[PDB]
Amino acid sequence: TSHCRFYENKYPEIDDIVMVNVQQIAEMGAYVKLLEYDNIEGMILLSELSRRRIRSIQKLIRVGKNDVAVVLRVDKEKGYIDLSKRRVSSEDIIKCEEKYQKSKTVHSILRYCAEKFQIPLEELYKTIAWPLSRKFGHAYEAFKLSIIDE
RNA sequence: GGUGAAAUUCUUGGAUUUAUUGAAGACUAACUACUGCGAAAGCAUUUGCCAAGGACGUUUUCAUUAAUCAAGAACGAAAGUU
Ligand SMILES: [Mg+2]
Ligand SMILES: [Mg+2]
Ligand SMILES: [Mg+2]
Ligand SMILES: [Mg+2]
Ligand SMILES: [Mg+2]
Repeated sequence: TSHCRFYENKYPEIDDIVMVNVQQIAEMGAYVKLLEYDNIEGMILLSELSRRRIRSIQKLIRVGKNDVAVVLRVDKEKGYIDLSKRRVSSEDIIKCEEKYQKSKTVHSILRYCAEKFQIPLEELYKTIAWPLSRKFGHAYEAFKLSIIDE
C-alpha cells in the first residue's frame, strides 16, 4: 500500500513545486491528487491551468498522466489544496523532474521492501527513511553511501 | 515590467517603488478658443537687442508710379544626403 508521504509531514507548504497525476476534470476545474506528497486532493482551476489560451483541456491535461505544478494556498484542518500550473518557470520543471525521480526511486525501493515483508509502509518509513532524510536531507544519497560506505 | 492574456527583460550584488539632490539633451503641458501673426511652409517659457509688417487715425506728401504675369529669381513641412 503506497501511502505515508515522502516528506516529514503529510501536508504541503506555501510556495513549493510539486508534480501531480490528474484523476478527473470538472467544469470549474480539476480536484486532483498530489504525488510529491501522499494522497491529499486539491483544485487546479482552468484559468490557472494552461499557459496559452485554454482552447482544449483534453490535449493539455491528459488525465492519468504526470504534470508539474505549484501550490498557492493550503487547508491545514482536514486537507485541501489550491494549486497552480501556468506559473511553472522553464527552470522549475527541471528541478521538479529530478526531485520526483529521486523520490520515485526511494519510494519504489521501500514499496518493494513493504511488499516482501507485508508490513505497512508507514512503520517502515518511520523506522528507516525519516532518520536518513533528517541526517542527509534525502535518503538516496544515504543509499549511495551504503553502496560505498556502510 | 507588460499585456486581451502571456512571455522576453531587471532583481536578497537587493531591483520596483522612498526622500533629497547632481548630469545630459529634448521640449515648452495646463492657459489653448469655429482666437492671433505670417507670402506659403510655419510660429506658444521669461528678458534684452536687432531690423521688419499688417490694420486704424491723418484738412500730410508724389501724381498713375498700377493688376496679372512666359524668362528669371527668394523661401519651401517631414523624410533623405555630406
Ligand atoms: Mg531602491
Ligand atoms: Mg507654456
Ligand atoms: Mg492670441
Ligand atoms: Mg514662372
Ligand atoms: Mg532632418
